[PDB]
Amino acid sequence: AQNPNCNIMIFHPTKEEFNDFDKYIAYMESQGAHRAGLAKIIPPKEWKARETYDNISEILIATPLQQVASGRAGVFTQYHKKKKAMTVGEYRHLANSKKYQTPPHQNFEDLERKYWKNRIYNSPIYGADISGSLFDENTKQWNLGHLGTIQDLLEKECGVVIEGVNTPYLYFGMWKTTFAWHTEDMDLYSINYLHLGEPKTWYVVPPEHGQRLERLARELFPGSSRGCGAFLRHKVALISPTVLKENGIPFNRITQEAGEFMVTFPYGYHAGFNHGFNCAEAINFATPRWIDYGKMASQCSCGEARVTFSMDAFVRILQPERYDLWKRGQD
Ligand SMILES: O=C(O)CNC(=O)C(=O)O
Ligand SMILES: [Mg+2]
Ligand code: NI
Ligand SMILES: [Zn+2]
Repeated sequence: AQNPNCNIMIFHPTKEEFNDFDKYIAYMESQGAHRAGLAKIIPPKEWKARETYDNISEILIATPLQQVASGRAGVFTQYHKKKKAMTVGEYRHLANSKKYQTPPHQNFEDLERKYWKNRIYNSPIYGADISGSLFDENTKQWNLGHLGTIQDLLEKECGVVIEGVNTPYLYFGMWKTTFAWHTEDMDLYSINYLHLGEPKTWYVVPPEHGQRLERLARELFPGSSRGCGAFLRHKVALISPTVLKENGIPFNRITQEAGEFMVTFPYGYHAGFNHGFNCAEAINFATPRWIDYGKMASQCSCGEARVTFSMDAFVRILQPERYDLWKRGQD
């Protein structure tokens, strides 16, 4: 069995290997990359996502989210308070302000210590989940707006044509902006490209151990667990690496820098934080190996998780027993 300790693997494809996205995902899996839940892909030196980032300041962040925490430093939830719209240029200036800027630090490890010590005492503002793309249309390799669609994958594997579309999302971050512990909708893959700016630190639980994280989460968030049998679908709970180590939960960590891709694999729980002003792009995708994970994915039916139009068909076709109850949650 390849990668039996479930370590995060880093890949350096050549330009020729960067042509065929599906084939390279399958290659990475042949080497055991999925066992970690997360892999890093460093593009060939010949490649670029676009020519420059000099002209992005007029993108609008219609609903910036202030991430307010509650709890203790290592075990907290966050809620998203909606703020007034601002441009990417306005948001960058805000991120760099004395109130929000990254503190002085020695190295990524020192910053990570500072994050876990101090996150809860601040409320950073995240421009998340903005439909759009920063890939140039002429970038033909690993262009996250030109991937094969999940609807087309389901149709190719299972024969059923379904409605829905699959487009990317932009994320504008600042120091302390946080992504809570989650798997993807329908336990899909994700791919995330860090276009610019400061790094993003990730934490990940191997898919084979995901239920260990869920059981800890039910213990640590006992009201939320009574409310919803899949409350990590709400994407609000944080658990620090120190707490995970104290409870014996297997995980790994890695820092993504600008110009690098990360892939999350089906049922790989992940969480993390931004080091400073940055912009990432991400999208879900599927492969043939995903189908079995999609059929087994948990679902939130309490009403909180409320998701995209395109998840309807995935539930309806892969999880017909759950469909009725899930859809009651969405209406
Ligand atoms: O970058 C972020 O805030 C969160 N991204 C992801 O969870 C992802 O790419 O799957
Ligand atoms: Mg612009
Ligand atoms: Ni994710
Ligand atoms: Zn729920």
